[PDB]
Amino acid sequence: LKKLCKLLKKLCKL
Amino acid sequence: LKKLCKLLKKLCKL
Amino acid sequence: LKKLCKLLKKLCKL
Amino acid sequence: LKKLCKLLKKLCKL
Amino acid sequence: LKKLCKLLKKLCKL
Amino acid sequence: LKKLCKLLKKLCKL
Repeated sequence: LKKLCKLLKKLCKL
Repeated sequence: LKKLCKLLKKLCKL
Repeated sequence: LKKLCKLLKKLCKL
Repeated sequence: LKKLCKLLKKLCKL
Repeated sequence: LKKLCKLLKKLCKL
Repeated sequence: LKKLCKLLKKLCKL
């Protein structure tokens, strides 16, 4: 869940 | 689901 | 997109 | 896909 | 978040 | 992100 959320965070920041 | 998937597709254009 | 990412942010903070 | 959906389900327990 | 999670649930059941 | 987006695309094939 920590890894998925950081990827979602990167997806939204891009 | 059509709208959501459209938005996810746009996110995945990065 | 802005709304979706705000929701994903909240989901991930929960 | 099975792991991702399991993670999404967990996220959605809020 | 309720609506989004209902959509993600539907996406994951397929 | 490439892997996550591939999974989201497949999920969106429904």
